Amino acid sequence: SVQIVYKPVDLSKVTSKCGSLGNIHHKPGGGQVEVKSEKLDFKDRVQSKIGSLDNITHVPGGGNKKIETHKLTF
Amino acid sequence: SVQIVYKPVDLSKVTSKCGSLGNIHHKPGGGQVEVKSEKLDFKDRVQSKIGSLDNITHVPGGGNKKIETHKLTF
Amino acid sequence: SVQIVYKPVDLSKVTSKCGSLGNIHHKPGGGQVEVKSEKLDFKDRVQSKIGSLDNITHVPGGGNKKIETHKLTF
Amino acid sequence: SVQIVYKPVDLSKVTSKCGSLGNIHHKPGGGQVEVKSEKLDFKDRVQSKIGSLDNITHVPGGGNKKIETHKLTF
Amino acid sequence: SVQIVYKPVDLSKVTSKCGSLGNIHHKPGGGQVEVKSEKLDFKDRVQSKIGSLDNITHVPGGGNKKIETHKLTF
Amino acid sequence: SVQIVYKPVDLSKVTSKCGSLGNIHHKPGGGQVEVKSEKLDFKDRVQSKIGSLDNITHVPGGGNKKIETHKLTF
Repeated sequence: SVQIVYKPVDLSKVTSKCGSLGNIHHKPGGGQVEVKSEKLDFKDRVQSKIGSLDNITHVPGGGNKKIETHKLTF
Repeated sequence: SVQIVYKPVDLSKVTSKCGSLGNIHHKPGGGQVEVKSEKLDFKDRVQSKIGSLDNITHVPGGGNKKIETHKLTF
Repeated sequence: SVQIVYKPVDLSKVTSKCGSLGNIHHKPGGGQVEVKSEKLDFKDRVQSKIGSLDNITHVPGGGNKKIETHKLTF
Repeated sequence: SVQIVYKPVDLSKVTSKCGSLGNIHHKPGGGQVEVKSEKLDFKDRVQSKIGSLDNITHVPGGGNKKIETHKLTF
Repeated sequence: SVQIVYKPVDLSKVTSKCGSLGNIHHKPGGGQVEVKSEKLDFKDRVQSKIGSLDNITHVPGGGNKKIETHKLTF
Repeated sequence: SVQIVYKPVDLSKVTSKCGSLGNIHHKPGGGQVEVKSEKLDFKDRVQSKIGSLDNITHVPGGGNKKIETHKLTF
């Protein structure tokens, strides 16, 4: 006979406590771009991007993360 | 017989306490770009990216992470 | 007869405490780029990147990490 | 008096047996070419061929040639 | 008086047996080429070929040639 | 008086047996060729070839050649 009994337990206090968050990006950017091309002749899937500025700003008022995974296999 | 009994137990406090925060990027950037290209002849999948300022500003008011995993196998 | 009894127990306080955080990046960047290119003939998958200020800024108000893993196998 | 009697026989079994016969040509790459030729001044007959990638792929389910030759002469 | 009585015989079993016969060519890269030729001045018949990758793949399920020759002569 | 009676016989078994027969050519490389040439002044018949990678892959499920020759002569 085979038996499995499986009971994972968590009590977690994953937290943050911020008294005053803040962020500024003051007068960023600038810069010319040129791209010039001839007979580029791609033979499979392409992606491009072009530009003076990219600005991924990501500012959570607390941004905590919890990740878990339970498996079993006979 | 094959008995298995499995119980993980966690009590956790995973925290950040932060009396103030701040983040200033001030006049970042500038810079010209040129790309000149000829007879390039790519033969599998391409990604390109071209540009003067690429800012990425990830700034949580606490950004704590808990990552866990449980397995079993025969 | 086989028996396994498996009980890991944790009480943890993985934490941080900051009186006042702060970050400044002040007038960063500048710098021309040129990429002239000719007769390159790439036979397989390509990533290119070109640019004048590539700023990944990552500033959590405490950024604690806990990483955990439980196994069993026959 | 002269006579020729010529009575050849051949009964030969000439065979092959196979299973899962095949080919693969995953991504033949060829390449870039250039033929900046000048003042070549050919005084007699020419044949030419130019290209990135030239292929022959020949796959008979048996190539079992039987080839013969017979003569008589005074 | 003269006579010839020529009576050759052949019974030959010629065979092969196979299973899972095959090929792989996987990403044959070839290459860049260049033929900057000048004033070549050929006084007689020419044949030429240029190119990055040249391939012959040849895969008979059997190649079992039987080849013969017979003569007679006064 | 003359006579020739000529009675050759052949009974030959000629075989091969195989399993999982085949070839692999994984990433053949070739190269960055160049043939700059000048004032060559050929006085005679020519044949030429140029390229980065030249391949033959010949893979019979059997190669079992039987090759023969017969004569008669006064």
